[PDB]
Amino acid sequence: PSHVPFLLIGGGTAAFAAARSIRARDPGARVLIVSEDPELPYMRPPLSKELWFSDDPNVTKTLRFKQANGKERSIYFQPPSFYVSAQDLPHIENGGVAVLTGKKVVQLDVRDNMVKLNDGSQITYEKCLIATGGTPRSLSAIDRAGAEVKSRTTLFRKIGDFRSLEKISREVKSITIIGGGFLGSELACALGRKARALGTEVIQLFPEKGNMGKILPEYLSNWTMEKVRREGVKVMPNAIVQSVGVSSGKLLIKLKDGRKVETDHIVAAVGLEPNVELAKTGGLEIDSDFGGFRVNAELQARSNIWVAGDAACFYDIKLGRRRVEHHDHAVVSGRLAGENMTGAAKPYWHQSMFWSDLGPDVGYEAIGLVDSSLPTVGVFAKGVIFYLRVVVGIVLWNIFNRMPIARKIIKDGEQHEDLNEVAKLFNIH
Amino acid sequence: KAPSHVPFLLIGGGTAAFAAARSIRARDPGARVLIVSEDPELPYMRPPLSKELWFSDDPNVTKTLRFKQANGKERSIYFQPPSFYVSAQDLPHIENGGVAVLTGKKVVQLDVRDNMVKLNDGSQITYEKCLIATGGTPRSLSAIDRAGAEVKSRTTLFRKIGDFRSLEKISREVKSITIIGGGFLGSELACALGRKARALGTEVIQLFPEKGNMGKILPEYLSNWTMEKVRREGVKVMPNAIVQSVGVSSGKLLIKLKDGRKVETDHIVAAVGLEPNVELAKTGGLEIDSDFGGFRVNAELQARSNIWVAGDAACFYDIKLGRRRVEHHDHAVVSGRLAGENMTGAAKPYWHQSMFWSDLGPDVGYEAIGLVDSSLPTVGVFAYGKGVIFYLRDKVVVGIVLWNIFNRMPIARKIIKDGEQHEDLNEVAKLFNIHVLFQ
Ligand SMILES: Cc1cc2nc3c(=O)[nH]c(=O)nc-3n(C[C@H](O)[C@H](O)[C@H](O)COP(=O)(O)OP(=O)(O)OC[C@H]3O[C@@H](n4cnc5c(N)ncnc54)[C@H](O)[C@@H]3O)c2cc1C
Ligand SMILES: Cc1cc2nc3c(=O)[nH]c(=O)nc-3n(C[C@H](O)[C@H](O)[C@H](O)COP(=O)(O)OP(=O)(O)OC[C@H]3O[C@@H](n4cnc5c(N)ncnc54)[C@H](O)[C@@H]3O)c2cc1C
Ligand SMILES: Nc1ccnc2ccccc12
Ligand SMILES: Nc1ccnc2ccccc12
Repeated sequence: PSHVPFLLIGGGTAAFAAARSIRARDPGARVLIVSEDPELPYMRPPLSKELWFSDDPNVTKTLRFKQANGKERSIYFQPPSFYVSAQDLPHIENGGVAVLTGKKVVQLDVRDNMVKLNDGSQITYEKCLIATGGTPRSLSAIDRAGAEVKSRTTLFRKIGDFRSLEKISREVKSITIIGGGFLGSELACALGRKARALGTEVIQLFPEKGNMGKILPEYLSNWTMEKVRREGVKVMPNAIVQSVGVSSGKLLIKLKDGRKVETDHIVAAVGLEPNVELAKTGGLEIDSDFGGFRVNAELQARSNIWVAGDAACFYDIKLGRRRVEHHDHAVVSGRLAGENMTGAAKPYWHQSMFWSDLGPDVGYEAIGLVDSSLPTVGVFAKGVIFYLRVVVGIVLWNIFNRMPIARKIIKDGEQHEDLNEVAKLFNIH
Repeated sequence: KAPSHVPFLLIGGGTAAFAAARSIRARDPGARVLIVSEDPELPYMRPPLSKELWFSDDPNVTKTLRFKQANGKERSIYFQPPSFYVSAQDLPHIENGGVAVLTGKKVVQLDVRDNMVKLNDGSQITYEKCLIATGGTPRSLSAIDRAGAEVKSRTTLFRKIGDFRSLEKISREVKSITIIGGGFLGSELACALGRKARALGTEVIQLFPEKGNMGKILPEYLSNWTMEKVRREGVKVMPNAIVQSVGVSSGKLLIKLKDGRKVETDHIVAAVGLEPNVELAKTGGLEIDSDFGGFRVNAELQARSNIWVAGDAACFYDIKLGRRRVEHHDHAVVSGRLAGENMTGAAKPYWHQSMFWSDLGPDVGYEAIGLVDSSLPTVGVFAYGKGVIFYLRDKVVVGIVLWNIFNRMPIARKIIKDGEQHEDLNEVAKLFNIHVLFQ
């Protein structure tokens, strides 16, 4: 279309949450999502968890999974029928939400409230959301290596990466994951389960002393490393890749400490870069400290431009400036951006949580500023870890259905005299 | 006195606030604008307080607060006479609204959620659109803070009309005044007191830690040249001076410098920078900028949905020059005018760069625009009686200083805007009628 009232750039979690939010407050709204991916809006978390533990061998085609509640669900937020076509968006009665797949916004003219797509077409808007997310980072060693190495290295992010790596796990005998964070540790447990039935190998190396060394205290990270290892993974901590090359057709990873790792495929899970290409042409400020588009407490960048999701560096009136890369944050902030695009003028207030599952025996939820650099106070019986600066972050270890309590402790900002007494709020005695 | 609700609420009664009120009224005929000013004066301009009012031929200038401009026409220091304003009590009723000023009242609390403010007297005012134009407070030296009350009683922080009247009376009473600070304010007051001191035979000292006046603004060779011009105005300039302590010796102030020198004087004027007034950020939940200070606002000077910031207290995003905060008179006008337009739906970014100027006597006057910083690499082209100094970043001119060259600011504004990578800056100097120095 040549003009649309609401234009959401990017077709991910934040964009979909905004469309549902705009339509809820403006029942007649006409929302156009522009997505460079060929897929309709889908959620990522199942790509590294539930889709790898499915009993259906057609999961690669169906993209369905059983949730914690047991009910089966699709990875997509809505079926295609719930959307309208971009051709009909300006005419359909009571508007709707359209998605323009396979199209990338390459230029943003803030002055004329216009965008230019990769195919030359131009679209003007009245309100606009930037929800571009981010691109996976790559290691300098894989960049400085040959093309044979880059071709045998996976950057896990999209549905295509899940299908590509699932096929690889059924073809080669050894996969090495580089990265000890959420993505690396979850993929290790997933490939470990698959590797147990085939007798194959799954290696995970990272520079920290343990899994989630940057998130969890050392004692809990070390326990996590054992949980991952018991899933069939060969975990190699304190590993800094110096170089990577192909030797006799086999990948050879040379670590700075003299160790060498022979493997068939590499998976790089070493962080995320916010997609801020459009800041240049748009004259939009980016944040030098946290990266991403710099927006205020209401996720607003300019008069008619908001930013949500992984790419949004926002001002938390209580926690300070920050940028979050969590699924529930894209939902909360995407929903908030949609409301503010319809006049709500509301600041980011309801904190978003994140979670991770490392096998069937390890699952935790977290909220707020969770950083191993902050001083921690862990209370275990299952347990809870408090992060301090007043409680600013909480990690619930195998404790579920208690997130509102954690969200309330951080909100109230009390100076607790005994956190062991606070642990009773999570049923720890 | 103050109404319970006003459409437009401007916090602070200075240059940015007045420029916004005039801008709001020009774009929104009939608008109702309430300025809240803790000062007792109606909005007035500051530059004359350190310049034209000290060179006036009228001996009643201290009372009239009028001065002759460069064009020669006489005018008052106030932006408008009282007749231009309406009273806050009548602001909600007068036909086609107006602009009211609530003097002697300070906004002490800001509730962004409820679009409400609380004044120091407990009264509460709700608004639809709000401008924070609080400016800044002069800084004080730690040596003057650690000194006795006798020292604090004879040390002036120059900012308001009261400080001009207080220091003008002092210049006619004591024999030695010492200015601490080598920037614009210190150097302009030194030239002013120097003129007065020549007719009275008194003394004017100016000490600062830099090697010369405006050492942070001008290259070293031009700062040194300026220091000599200031000295020839009757000033005893002491560069490379770091105040260690201050005390009273035989009833006279005694300034002990870290390098062993001592200065005996009767009165001190501290011109050592400005602190943005960001008191209201706490209650308002408004972000302040850790690098440049002030309220952090975007290219449209906006902080939240219905709150803008302009003037000295506004750290904004310059789409061309990057994030910064400016403390210039013309910037308060430009940014105040820009905030006013955006408070009426304009949604316009800071684009037209503001200029600043300074006069150091009758034989030294310069204009400047953009990022003027002595730390940046400079390229000066002179004919130092006349010339232009270019400030560079990424092989591009980001700031210009016109030295005794006037009526050519639009040309400087265009060079910075176009962002060309000039091969020969001497050819660019011809655009300023100059027919070469690196620092
Ligand atoms: C495998 C995986 C597992 C995860 N598991 C969890 C989990 O268990 N718990 C958790 O809390 N979080 C998890 N996350 C993180 C969560 O998925 C992210 O926080 C979330 O996807 C962020 O949504 P977003 O809307 O900001 O961006 P995205 O989901 O990245 O969507 C952005 C979309 O915009 C498109 N785009 C970018 N630039 C342009 C442009 N110029 N024009 C058009 N389109 C453009 C991108 O292609 C992408 O399609 C996981 C992420 C991954 C990849
Ligand atoms: C003596 C002097 C000479 C100058 N000469 C020049 C010059 O030649 N060229 C140049 O470019 N610049 C010059 N400047 C700088 C220029 O004056 C400033 O940039 C300008 O005054 C800034 O305007 P402003 O509106 O941001 O703030 P201000 O003029 O400082 O106005 C702020 C007002 O708000 C009031 N206020 C603050 N907080 C509150 C509150 N909570 N509630 C109510 N009221 C409040 C303050 O009391 C003050 O009255 C000079 C400054 C001075 C002091
Ligand atoms: N489990 C997760 C939590 C937060 N961010 C993530 C990013 C990528 C993969 C997994 C996660
Ligand atoms: N001439 C000036 C320019 C900018 N700031 C100033 C502050 C005080 C005095 C004079 C000036």
